[PDB]
Amino acid sequence: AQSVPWGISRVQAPAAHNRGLTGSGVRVAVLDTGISTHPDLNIRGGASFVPGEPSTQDGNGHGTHVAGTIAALNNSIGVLGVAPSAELYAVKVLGASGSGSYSSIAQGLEWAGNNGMHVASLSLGSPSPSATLEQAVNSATSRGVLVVAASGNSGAGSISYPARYANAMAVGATDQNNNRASFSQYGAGLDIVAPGVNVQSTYPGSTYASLNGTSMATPHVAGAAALVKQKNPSWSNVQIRNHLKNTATSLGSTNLYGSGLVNAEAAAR
Ligand SMILES: [Ca+2]
Ligand SMILES: [Ca+2]
Repeated sequence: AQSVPWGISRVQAPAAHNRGLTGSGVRVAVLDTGISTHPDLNIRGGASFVPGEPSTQDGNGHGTHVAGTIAALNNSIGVLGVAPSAELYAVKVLGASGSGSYSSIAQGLEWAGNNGMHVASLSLGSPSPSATLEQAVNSATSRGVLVVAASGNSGAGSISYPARYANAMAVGATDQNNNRASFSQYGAGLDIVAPGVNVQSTYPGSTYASLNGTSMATPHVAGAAALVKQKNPSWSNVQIRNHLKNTATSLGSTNLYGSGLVNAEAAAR
């Protein structure tokens, strides 16, 4: 039996599924610790930018979990992604420890723009800016990539980098009560929020796990962007971004939630 994690229903993905919008033909790069082979995922390819870890398999668990929120297959097992037919690419920029350099991240962004990705999902935020990171976010954007980045988990009233850059769509996290998760960074530049607490998804070892963080919120938005792209193949990254913000569910404070809660079914109708 397939279960639908609460965040998946919270964003109204199933209603878009019923209308035929599944992410078909949309290319999504997961910039994270890698993605492990799993019965509920279909990995199309990828690259590793982590010295010493040449494989795109996941040695941490984070990248596999993020991937599942985006595109766990719609079938009789496991979970269900926002965009179950999306074309998933594993872009390993974080080593098994869960950390990486500004230069491996930057190389992963360049990779996405150079290989025609439509969406790039970045889970890690840094407290300090990086001219290298900023260049990479701009380059991917000009090559038509929608860069979706986590706001960060410090609980502070300002957002991490690269989420803070103008060309990155910054995503915070809500809890099951639609309130701001305690750790979710907010403030200037926050574009939207999605579920980030108690998120069940795919995990190495052909299993499932629940994790918390802004990196769990991010894939919900990347997945929603893939449904919009499928519905509107001629739209640009900027059109998609603006349409997601415009169809988001207002939660109140723009400081805490930006445009509000992503709504996959309102964005894709
Ligand atoms: Ca499944
Ligand atoms: Ca931003």
